[PDB]
Amino acid sequence: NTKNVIRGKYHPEFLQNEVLADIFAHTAQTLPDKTALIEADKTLSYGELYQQALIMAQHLALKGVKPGHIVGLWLPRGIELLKAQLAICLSGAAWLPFDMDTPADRIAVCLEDAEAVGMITTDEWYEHLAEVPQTKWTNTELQKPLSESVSLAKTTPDQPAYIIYTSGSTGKPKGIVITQKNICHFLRSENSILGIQEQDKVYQGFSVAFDMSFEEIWLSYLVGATLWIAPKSLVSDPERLCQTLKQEQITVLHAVPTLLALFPEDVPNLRIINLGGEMCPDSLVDRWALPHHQMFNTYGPTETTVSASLELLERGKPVTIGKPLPNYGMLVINSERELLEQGETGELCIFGPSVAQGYLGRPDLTADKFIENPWAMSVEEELLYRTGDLAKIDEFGQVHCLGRAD
Ligand SMILES: C[As](C)(=O)[O-]
Repeated sequence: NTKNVIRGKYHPEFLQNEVLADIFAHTAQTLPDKTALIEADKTLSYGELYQQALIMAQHLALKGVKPGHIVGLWLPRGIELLKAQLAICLSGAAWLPFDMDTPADRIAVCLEDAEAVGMITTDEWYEHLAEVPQTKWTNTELQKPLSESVSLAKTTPDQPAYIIYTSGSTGKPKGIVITQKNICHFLRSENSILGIQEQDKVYQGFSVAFDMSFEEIWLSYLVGATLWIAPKSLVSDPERLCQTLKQEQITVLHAVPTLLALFPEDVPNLRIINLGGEMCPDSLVDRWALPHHQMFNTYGPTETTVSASLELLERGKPVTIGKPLPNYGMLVINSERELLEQGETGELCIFGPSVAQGYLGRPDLTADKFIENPWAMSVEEELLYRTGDLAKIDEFGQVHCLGRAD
């Protein structure tokens, strides 16, 4: 028995023999006529989005894209960006998302490092990529009519689903490889607690280069909710966003605390508020943890798929990172990879089926940061990711972070 290893709830049913394409295809075939995406006054249904992304995927297959390949993604916020992401997904390949403000040289170095077979962009933005050697396709040319149907090879759970390169890093590139298994499990695990529903209308304001975009997009895809895609102009105007959320009857908001703290008024019809990025300050909890709001705080590194722990915020309750997500787990070690007794301070480590494959093409660093778990109780717990954060375990079984080890 041990009180120095904290586990999320035990839900083995969240580990299915599935890939992202299966989740989306299920939703699209089950709710073909429900609105999936909204961009300004433009709407697209799940069935329409599915068929268009399928045509794009068949075009990708004709150009040589196959399961396991990596395809870049660089488009403006809107419907075409999400459709291109889905097109890459349905072809069986993994996508490399680039923020809208990524410089071309950074795109080049990231595509080279990932050995990407190509990337998708727009006709307008195509001109800005003279220095990129890799093949570049436009969303327009991938949407032309096909003369005959192309069969798409299926990807498998062990294959990559996407690779995250830290947007805004000028240092040597470090690609984090997330597998289909990682992300499918994460989606089911976190939604078992958040509870995004088909009736929800979800704000989509994060760039696809950031983890929380998944919580906006794919959680929605999981249950068939509708996405309202914010334009670039809106993302920098908190008052205007606060009003837009009311006018459009948005019910789910994923955001970071600093953005929420800049809202002048309450947005009463927000069912769910998921705050990632940083721990929520007490004043903001007192301001927004109202009876008609379910206010959450998610913590977790990119290397363990989007999020690793989740806390329900409530007025008067001190803020913590909460407990691990279902089937996730956390423990604490010292400088020499030894399990610490409850109460002692050390490096926080995370395990579970959502621990990433590692860093792309950097096996030394991967082996230094992804280590064997001598205390695993199942095959899904055999890999610890070392967060680099100091932490200790409360006398109440709660993890408390204490800054960085450096
Ligand atoms: C190429 As290396 C030392 O980051 O595994």
